[PDB]
Amino acid sequence: GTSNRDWWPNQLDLSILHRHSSLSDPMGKDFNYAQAFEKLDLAAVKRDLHALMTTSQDWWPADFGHYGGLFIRMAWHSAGTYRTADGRGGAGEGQQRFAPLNSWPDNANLDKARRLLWPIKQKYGRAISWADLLILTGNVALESMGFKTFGFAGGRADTWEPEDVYFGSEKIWLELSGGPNSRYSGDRQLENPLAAVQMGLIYVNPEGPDGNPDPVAAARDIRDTFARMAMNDEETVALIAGGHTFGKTHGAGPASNVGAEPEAAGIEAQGLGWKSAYRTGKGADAITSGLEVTWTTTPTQWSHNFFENLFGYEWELTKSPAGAHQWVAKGADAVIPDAFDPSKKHRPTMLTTDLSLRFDPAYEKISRRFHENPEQFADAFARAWFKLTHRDMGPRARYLGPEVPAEVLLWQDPIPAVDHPLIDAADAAELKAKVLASGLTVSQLVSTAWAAASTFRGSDKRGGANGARIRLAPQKDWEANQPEQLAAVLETLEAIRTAFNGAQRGGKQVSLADLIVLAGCAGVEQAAKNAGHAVTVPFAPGRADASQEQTDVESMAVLEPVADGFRNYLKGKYRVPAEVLLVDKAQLLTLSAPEMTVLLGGLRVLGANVGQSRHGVFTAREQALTNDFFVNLLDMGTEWKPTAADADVFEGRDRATGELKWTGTRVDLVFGSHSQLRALAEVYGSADAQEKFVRDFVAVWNKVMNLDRFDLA
Amino acid sequence: GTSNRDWWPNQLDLSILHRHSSLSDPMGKDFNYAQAFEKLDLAAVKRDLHALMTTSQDWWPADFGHYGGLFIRMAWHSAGTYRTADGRGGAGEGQQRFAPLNSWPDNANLDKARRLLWPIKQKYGRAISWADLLILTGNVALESMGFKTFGFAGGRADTWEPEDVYFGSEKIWLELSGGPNSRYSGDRQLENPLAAVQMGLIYVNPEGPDGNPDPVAAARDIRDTFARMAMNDEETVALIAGGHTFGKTHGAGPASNVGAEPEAAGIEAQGLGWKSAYRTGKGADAITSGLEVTWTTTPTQWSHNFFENLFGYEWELTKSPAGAHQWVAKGADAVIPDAFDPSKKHRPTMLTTDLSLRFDPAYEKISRRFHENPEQFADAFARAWFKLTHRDMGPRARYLGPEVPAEVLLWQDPIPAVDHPLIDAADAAELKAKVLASGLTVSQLVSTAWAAASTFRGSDKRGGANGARIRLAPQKDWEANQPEQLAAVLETLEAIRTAFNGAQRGGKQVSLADLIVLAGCAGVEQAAKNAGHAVTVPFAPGRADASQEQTDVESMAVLEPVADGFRNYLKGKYRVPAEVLLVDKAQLLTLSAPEMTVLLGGLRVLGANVGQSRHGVFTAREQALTNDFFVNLLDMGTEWKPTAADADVFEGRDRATGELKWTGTRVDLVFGSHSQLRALAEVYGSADAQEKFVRDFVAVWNKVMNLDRFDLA
Ligand code: HEM
Ligand code: HEM
Ligand SMILES: NNC(=O)c1ccncc1
Ligand SMILES: NNC(=O)c1ccncc1
Ligand SMILES: [Cl-]
Ligand SMILES: [Cl-]
Ligand code: NA
Ligand code: NA
Repeated sequence: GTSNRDWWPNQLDLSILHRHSSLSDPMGKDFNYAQAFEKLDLAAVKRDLHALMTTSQDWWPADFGHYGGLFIRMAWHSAGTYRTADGRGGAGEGQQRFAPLNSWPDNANLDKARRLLWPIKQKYGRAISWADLLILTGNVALESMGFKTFGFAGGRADTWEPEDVYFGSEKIWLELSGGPNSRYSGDRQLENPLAAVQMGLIYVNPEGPDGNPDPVAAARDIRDTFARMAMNDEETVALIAGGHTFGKTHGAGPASNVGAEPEAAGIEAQGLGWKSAYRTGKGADAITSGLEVTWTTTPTQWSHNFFENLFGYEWELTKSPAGAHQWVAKGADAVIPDAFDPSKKHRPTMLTTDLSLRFDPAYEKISRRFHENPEQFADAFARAWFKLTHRDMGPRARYLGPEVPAEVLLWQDPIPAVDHPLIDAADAAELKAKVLASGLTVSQLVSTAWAAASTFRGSDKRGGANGARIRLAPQKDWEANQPEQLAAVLETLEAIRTAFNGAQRGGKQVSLADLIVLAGCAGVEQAAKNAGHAVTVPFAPGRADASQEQTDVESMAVLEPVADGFRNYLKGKYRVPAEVLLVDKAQLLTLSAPEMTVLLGGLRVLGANVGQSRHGVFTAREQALTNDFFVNLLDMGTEWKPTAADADVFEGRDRATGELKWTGTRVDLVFGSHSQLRALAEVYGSADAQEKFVRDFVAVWNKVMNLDRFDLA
Repeated sequence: GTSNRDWWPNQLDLSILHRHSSLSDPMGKDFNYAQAFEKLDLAAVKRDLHALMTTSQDWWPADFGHYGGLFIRMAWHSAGTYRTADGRGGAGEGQQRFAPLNSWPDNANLDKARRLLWPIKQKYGRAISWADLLILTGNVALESMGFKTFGFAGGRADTWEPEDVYFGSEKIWLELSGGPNSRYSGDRQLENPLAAVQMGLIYVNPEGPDGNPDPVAAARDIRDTFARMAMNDEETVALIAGGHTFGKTHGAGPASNVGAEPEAAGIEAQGLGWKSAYRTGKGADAITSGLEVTWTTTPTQWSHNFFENLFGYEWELTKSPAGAHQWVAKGADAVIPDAFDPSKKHRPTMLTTDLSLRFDPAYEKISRRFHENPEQFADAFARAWFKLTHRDMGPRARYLGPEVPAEVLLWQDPIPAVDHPLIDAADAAELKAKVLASGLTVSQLVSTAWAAASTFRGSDKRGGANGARIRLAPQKDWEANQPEQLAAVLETLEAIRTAFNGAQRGGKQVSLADLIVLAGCAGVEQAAKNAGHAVTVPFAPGRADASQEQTDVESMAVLEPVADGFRNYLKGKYRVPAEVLLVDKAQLLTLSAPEMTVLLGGLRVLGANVGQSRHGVFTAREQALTNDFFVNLLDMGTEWKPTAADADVFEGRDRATGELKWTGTRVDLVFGSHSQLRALAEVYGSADAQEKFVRDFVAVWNKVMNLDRFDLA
């Protein structure tokens, strides 16, 4: 059956904005996962999970009698899809149970691990999500095997369909670099936003870069990919050595014995895959990665044996029974237990990427420290594991249940608690009047609040106006934020703030974070008034101001907008067309297509463009909130053509006279081109739509202003 | 960007069940189109449209100074995608303005026609849909040129995204038959559910079958395709001759002058396409089909000159300036006006498919009658035009506005007016008790009501339990309806009805259509009781009983279920997997994936399977409403394998012992295989879900029972 995607493969795809509708969700519209989880007996779940660890099922027998290693890998993979570039991936949506992740080569036999968990899921039902359960199971596996974890938070609501996530353009699983859809260019530069070296891997190739078993070169790919997943050198060494303290790999026979991945398997396989024709196809005979490495002398107990082995032997390159490159310890005795046969033992073995931890000079120093100081290793691993598994959960207000760590961590972008009375409706009116009397313009107020609030992305729930981090490094210096204009607005607002706070009694004060947002609302109210509409914009106080020292400048760098179609901004020239980047941004902001449409048309006429560009400013009454953008965009009296100078900029000329009327960008004109977008523009460009436009614009403005307000949830 | 669709191109696609979410709709949740339309000044819209007919725009100059012909083609194409096999296509959702239809070859330059309508759309806004406006514009064109139409109904609400519609498997536009994805097999048998001869055509090729200019052969394709669009010979001749009384075709130069269709054009084209490099690219120079035919001496006035020409000349095969086969009148005077030059005239011309109306024997007799009696021609065309343009609108209760024809037409599947008091809640409870006391079983009651209600399809809003047509030919003898069991149930219900109606005073009575639905509700309530749960199933009275004489038996044939996964029924062996046919049925029933999942699991345990098959009956308490289907489906203690006898039937055996527990079909086991469906099954198979299951089942049951109840809208 030929589809629109087949006919017009490069056309813009809006269906990513209409994922996660109430249609696909089996839970009622009023279902609140947090409330369900708060009533969960978490301690009872943990007991059940502890019992599961050593209750082997014959259809996938437990290595060494203990599933712990398998479940730690499961949880690590759930979390390890995360990318700092867009915040997409991670454990926070339980997407491991959907395509494509349920069927990635690197997730082979984690279908078994998830199926082991079904009885527990079934028992507790809606009170624990799959997303929470995968991580909790990893925690309990660690605990069972003698490692005390740093904490756990619930609150990852299940999702009910696959995410639309760009994982790369290769058409072959595991394709090596330099092919027709290569994710590498230049001096092994990995394309943004990707964080894995090959399609279907979590981070790197365990044999080495493109399969070449050079631990030094592997270490470069590790560093790069783990950095792109928010981990530094210390964290990376702690995690890899920590993980590989447990369990084993599986490569008992050739990989050609392994059949279809879950999404390709027969209906009778009931959601499982990689069925193996090698011997019993499981347990002693299992084939997962194709490697056959067991790292420690006690694979089901926390130990200090990973680094004893790493440093205590010299390593010889060898092959697994499936033909994969791996390393074996020169001259060693057979001291590593077999997973199934008590009369067999093995020599110590390592992956190429384990050897990275010794033969990369920077990792070597960390590895030695952790070798000599195992309590530092233990602490670093506990902290990194918590971080890995909670990275995408958002503000601490979202963390549920009785094991949430009290320690506030820098990577959480923390926001101070509010310790004083908030401003009320009268105070808000008074502050808005002051803001409008200062001389700040509609354009300045709307631009500044948009800049502050629109850093939020729902993928990892980072960013937003809470914290007033727009006044700090690096946000205050971002080109899109118009640093010089921004400094002047913040100075005026700081003065208004100081004078209001000065005049209060009791504890009462207003944060700059709130006043930024409030002042934007005032700008919108004023724009509406300029257009003859009497409008109040909703405002919710309670934001607090974070310090510079509470704001990791390096980690904040990934939130910088290099494309923001809502401000007609593009920082450079990219391969992806700007209207694809607009829809991507709308998705991160949680906007539907109608919300995207209304927001953009409003912001254009309010003066939110970077540099006060005229592109898409299709009105003769700028800073008045009207539907002019739509009425003028859709006017057939104007003809559009790309410019000689720049084929990404378009001139709109009167059809009859040739006179230039407007200019616009791809982002502006797509609303008059794309057949679904133009249908939405038509609604808002109709003669009956002025009040609808205004009211819908106010609603989406407010929604953006509140995106990070999990304190009000 | 590689997607799930690319990795697993044969997996089941559920997103068709989640179109038309509130997310993609720009209108508020309370928007009621009917209410907006009922306040439209229709007469003022018509005056505006009348003026538009003769107000030429220089970007697409009007042929002969009148756009009427263009708009009649536009409306005919809006309606002419319709297929009786599934009720998909037609004008009723305004889908011409979205992909792929906005860009089909046969819809070339109707982008111009829709753009001409923007000013009027913009003026009246939400009070007239695009879907209504396309048809109304066709009507006003006809009216303006002297043709009295039969009527017009409003009520087609706009839609906001493209439908998912199978239009064929060819990967090349207009591909001639016999390709690798040929829609023809055997002796030119067109595959169901298609109703056109080539990909991107409305019905047939105007040059002749696969381009071969033989009017006799062409007539075979005309008859076939028009029959698949619900039109008999008389209707077909009336429509084609009627339409081709007006306007002209466009083929002024070679077709290689024509550029990209709208979905492939540059952003600057602002939603238009087929930009032509031939001379001015428009007006006298236009290229649309590549044919250059003008049928009558008065293309802007209703006449009987199509038939005067068709019969009054002999016809010679010739070529247009674009190279297309067409016909010219031998030895004729130049009597046909030119569209732009008043000093030029032309000989009469015809399409191959116009000559079909003379050289097919059966068409010839109709065409002669219409030639000799143009008043019969006018009436037949008006009736056929109404039918064409309203075929997919559903029950007459949906028809809005002041021009709805009073005459009731057989093709409308009419339902008699109710002229008496309805039963109340006490009466309903009394009837449910009587039904349960008769000895009719849960299985019988549920199966009968399902059979009655589940003929509804939202594609053309035909079918449903209103009418009690299940008691008439042909429904009463459809194999899926279990004719012998059905007859016994209907007899018992008719006796209950007669006794209830006999005992009433004051005109109150219950229709059999209502009692069938009510009896099913009693079944579901009793099943719940059997499971230990007291529930009330909602029930709305007001259905009426249609007669055999009010039921077109041939037209009812397309509503026969040949696949109904909800009753585990497949009438034969098909190329399309049964789970794909399930999802197709769910879509026609307007179900989401969760609704589909709940409905199916309940029906299996209530005994709704045709022939009392045990397939998928995963319970030991049949005729109790429980979630046993899900709990048992998802039990990892059961292993599934296809049978030796039949690869589409599966045995579930205990994993440990090999004991046979269950059997199932692909439709049953897909819920344990497909990763999105299994996630939904999990929810309903959890230990906290019995009350949720019952409540959601009751809700979707009620929704199905009410699908055709536009009398309650
Ligand atoms: C350079 C990064 C890494 C590479 C290349 C890597 C590679 C692998 C491979 C190939 C396997 C064998 C899969 C199989 O055949 O069953 C494995 C197993 C495992 N990895 Fe890693 N890993 C990495 C990082 C991590 C991290 C960060 C953790 C956890 C903190 C972790 C924990 C595990 C565990 C527990 C197992 C054993 C699974 C079992 O016992 O069944 N790994 N790893
Ligand atoms: C066998 C069925 C039919 C065939 C093959 C057919 C074919 C065509 C073609 C090839 C054109 C020229 C397109 C262009 O170059 O602009 C055309 C024009 C037209 N057709 Fe048909 N047609 C059919 C049925 C109908 C029906 C059922 C109607 C209306 C009741 C209709 C009304 C028209 C009108 C009004 C035009 C003139 C468009 C203009 O003036 O711009 N046709 N037809
Ligand atoms: N790919 N997933 C996202 O981009 C996303 C998910 C949830 N809220 C916002 C964005
Ligand atoms: N293609 N679209 C349909 O089949 C349909 C549309 C609306 N309700 C039910 C079915
Ligand atoms: Cl994601
Ligand atoms: Cl459709
Ligand atoms: Na994420
Ligand atoms: Na339809």
